[PDB]
Amino acid sequence: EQVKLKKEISLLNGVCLIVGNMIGSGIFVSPKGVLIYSASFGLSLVIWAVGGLFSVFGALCYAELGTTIKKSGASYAYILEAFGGFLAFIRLWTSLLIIEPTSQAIIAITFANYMVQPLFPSCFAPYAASRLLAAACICLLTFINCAYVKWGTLVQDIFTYAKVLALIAVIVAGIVRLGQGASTHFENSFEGSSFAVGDIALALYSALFSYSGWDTLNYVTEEIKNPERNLPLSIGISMPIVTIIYILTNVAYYTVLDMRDILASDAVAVTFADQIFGIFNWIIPLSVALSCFGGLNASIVAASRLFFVGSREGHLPDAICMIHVERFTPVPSLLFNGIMALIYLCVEDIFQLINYYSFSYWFFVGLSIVGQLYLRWKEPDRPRPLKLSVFFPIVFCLCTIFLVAVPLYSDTINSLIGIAIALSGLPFYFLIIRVPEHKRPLYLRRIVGSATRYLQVLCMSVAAE
Ligand SMILES: CC(C)C[C@H](N)C(=O)O
Ligand code: NA
Repeated sequence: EQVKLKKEISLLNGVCLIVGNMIGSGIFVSPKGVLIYSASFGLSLVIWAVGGLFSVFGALCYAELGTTIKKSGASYAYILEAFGGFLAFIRLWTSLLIIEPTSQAIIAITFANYMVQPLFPSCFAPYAASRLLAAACICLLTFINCAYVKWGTLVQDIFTYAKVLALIAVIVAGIVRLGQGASTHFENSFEGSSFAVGDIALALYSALFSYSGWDTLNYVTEEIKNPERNLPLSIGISMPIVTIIYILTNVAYYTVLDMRDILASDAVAVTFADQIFGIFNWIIPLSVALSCFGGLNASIVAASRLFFVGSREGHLPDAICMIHVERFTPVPSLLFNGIMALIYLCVEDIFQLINYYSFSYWFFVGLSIVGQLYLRWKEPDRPRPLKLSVFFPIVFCLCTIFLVAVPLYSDTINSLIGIAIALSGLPFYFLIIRVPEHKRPLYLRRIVGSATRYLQVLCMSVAAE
């Protein structure tokens, strides 16, 4: 045949990618970010609905963008199309240095924690055991995605089914508790509600942070069986599912747990399970583990394809595209991503890094949408299969301006450190990537070419063609 990443993604695989990467484990463990800043059950539910609506706006923007540009790499390929080079290398680098390795490593550590949780419910799980299970999970998922692409989509589908079945168990338990008559929590809700622009803005911020997995399928979009039809349809099938699941899962939590017994909880779903299931309360930490497995597989697929496209341009070394000659899977990109994710596992406290890259993440999303608006102004008659109204790009541009202005006045020093990360990768751009390949150092090209030729047959990868 021809060495090239085949399509090998259906509509169901796309819905499962988006849903498994958007749900994750922040609805089982910490769904109390909206409830802290909105002191009511009713107001927190309304803010969940409003955040879901604004995330639907952003996801419609990204469906339009993905059918317009049609290149893998969610915001990298959309900053590279409207803007170029600069601001696309920075985002790619940001994702390479901090965003993707931290995200993955944290998902792996959470998987390990909630795998060993049923036998460590009160005490702390060991640090070495958590890190070794996280490393084993990252290695297994990187290998499964290095073997075949259909294996990666299959694992994603299985563990997304597991996610939604656990969340449907939670939702059904909550709705049954409501139906027996013991509501007593929505009896007089909207009572302690805090109505202040600060606390409502922070609740909206937490809600919009909860839905952060709709650009997933925009990373693997050269690998969809019919992108012009399976990107918008997959996104518009996955947004209602995740929104309704979030709202109904919070309804279940609020039905069973009172506020006290829900803000002092280290893992809400777990408490919910301990309080309603009795024994078989271990189903929920196991389900958080399976949820993190699915989310980590989605993260690995997305990051591997982002680095594939990064090196397909002049940004990363052109030994990262390098599709496998007989499996048609990006082996060097997946290996590089897994190595970078296993390096961050050695960091003891790895959530300060979340605090480092929050602002940069939402800045790059907003810059992708601004690039969409620019591509609507410049080059208007460029082929657009989905030409949505200019209302969704504008509304989510404002919403991401808000999501980026919150961390720039709340924790202004961590956002500056994230900016430092990006423009600290910048010195690789003005001396290696900006210079033509023929005048850059002869010996450095020699070394890189030899290393590439020695991880070529090793990865059994001949890149494109
Ligand atoms: C999309 C993910 C990176 C975030 C996800 N909503 C969570 O469970 O925390
Ligand atoms: Na996102």
